[PDB]
Amino acid sequence: LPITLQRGALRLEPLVEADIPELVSLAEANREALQYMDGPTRPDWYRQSLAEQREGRALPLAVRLGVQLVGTTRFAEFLPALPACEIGWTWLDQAQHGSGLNRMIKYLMLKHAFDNLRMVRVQLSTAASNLRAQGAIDKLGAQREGVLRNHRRLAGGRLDDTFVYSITDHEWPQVKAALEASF
Amino acid sequence: FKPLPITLQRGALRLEPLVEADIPELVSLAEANREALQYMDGPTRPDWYRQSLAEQREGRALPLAVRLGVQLVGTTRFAEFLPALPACEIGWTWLDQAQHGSGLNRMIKYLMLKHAFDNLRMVRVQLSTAASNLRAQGAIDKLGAQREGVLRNHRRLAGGRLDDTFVYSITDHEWPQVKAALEASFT
Ligand SMILES: CC(C)(COP(=O)(O)OP(=O)(O)OC[C@H]1O[C@@H](n2cnc3c(N)ncnc32)[C@H](O)[C@@H]1OP(=O)(O)O)[C@@H](O)C(=O)NCCC(=O)NCCS
Ligand SMILES: CC(C)(COP(=O)(O)OP(=O)(O)OC[C@H]1O[C@@H](n2cnc3c(N)ncnc32)[C@H](O)[C@@H]1OP(=O)(O)O)[C@@H](O)C(=O)NCCC(=O)NCCS
Repeated sequence: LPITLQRGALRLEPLVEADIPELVSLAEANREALQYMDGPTRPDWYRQSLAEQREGRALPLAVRLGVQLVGTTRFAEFLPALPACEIGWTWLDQAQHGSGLNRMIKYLMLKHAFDNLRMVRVQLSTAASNLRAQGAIDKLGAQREGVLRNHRRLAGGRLDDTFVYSITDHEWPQVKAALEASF
Repeated sequence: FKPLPITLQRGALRLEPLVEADIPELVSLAEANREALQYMDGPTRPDWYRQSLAEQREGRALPLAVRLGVQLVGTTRFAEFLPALPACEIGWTWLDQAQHGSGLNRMIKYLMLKHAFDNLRMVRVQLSTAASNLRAQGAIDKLGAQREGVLRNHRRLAGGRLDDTFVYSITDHEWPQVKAALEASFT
């Protein structure tokens, strides 16, 4: 079920059709930053996430900081029987990199997955080539679970492997603690 | 990317698209094999089968009935399509116990892999099973798939226990050697 997540001027709100033109314009200005992701520069990647939201299979979000739309992120790949999900499909306008915005977003999202939704597992994933997102996943305290070969494309169409990580419900108290103490 | 509902065949073996008509018969057979199926979540209830047909109605699965001449002997599936690649998983396989150790599992994956790589032009086929499911890990190892990771709290077993998942793959580059080995094991 759709949620708005907020801390002060930071709002994560369900993605809507009206957000798409601006996200595509914002992604063009960040074209090079988005090089390890396939889709975010095209409307179909956003429309796909809203299709899935309708089918109860994703919760995509618009990231707003004050008045300004600064990116997007998503819960998806639900495993209802566990429950489990993945958090990802995140990009942020590059003025926000290094700011702590990503850590805060991930803290609000994990806190929802574990404290409210009762997830037993949360997966995070990124391209083998994406050294920045890897560092950022590390900093969360997610543990690497695997390397999936020939599992993705980069923005220019090149094939890449995926690094897969997770946080389990047992690890979450210490993950929560560690993040909160970095604020 | 549009995988269509194909029949695969080798001699008296056919893999034919699963239909609703198959499900009563599959459910009774799985019940007969209840304990062999204990590492899988759901194959003894009709809903597991309709869920696959529903996914198929969406272009998200290709569920299959396994037949030896006219005998129904189990089920298997292509699913988790990654259209941009293209890639999929081959899985959700169970055979009747009389066929355990007959080489039927291997011939089934051989037909499926040939179709994935040779017809659908996939760059990756994934296989996965419970961390507890040693026999399946053996058959996967035997196919020539390389283990890629262990995913924690990633599944439930037949009685609802949480288990991890071992994840494997065969890439398009490994396929020829895998094919060669499979072909040699049959012949
Ligand atoms: C992935 C993303 C959301 C992470 O947010 P971020 O604010 O940049 O992340 P952080 O700065 O908090 O963490 C990145 C860490 O990796 C390290 N790092 C940054 N660039 C690096 C590089 N090229 N090589 C190795 N390490 C690098 C940094 O040192 C930093 O850690 P530090 O604080 O100890 O120095 C963001 O960078 C982004 O939107 N990228 C563009 C789109 C994308 O690739 N999406 C991610 C796919 S999941
Ligand atoms: C999984 C299944 C389809 C495999 O077919 P199979 O005929 O049983 O497999 P094979 O005999 O070809 O391979 C089993 C391999 O596991 C290993 N092995 C055999 N028995 C084992 C055991 N009980 N414990 C650990 N390893 C074992 C060996 O490598 C063996 O190969 P071998 O012929 O060299 O001895 C079948 O067991 C089945 O339908 N099981 C129930 C459903 C299920 O668990 N689904 C699998 C989901 S991926």
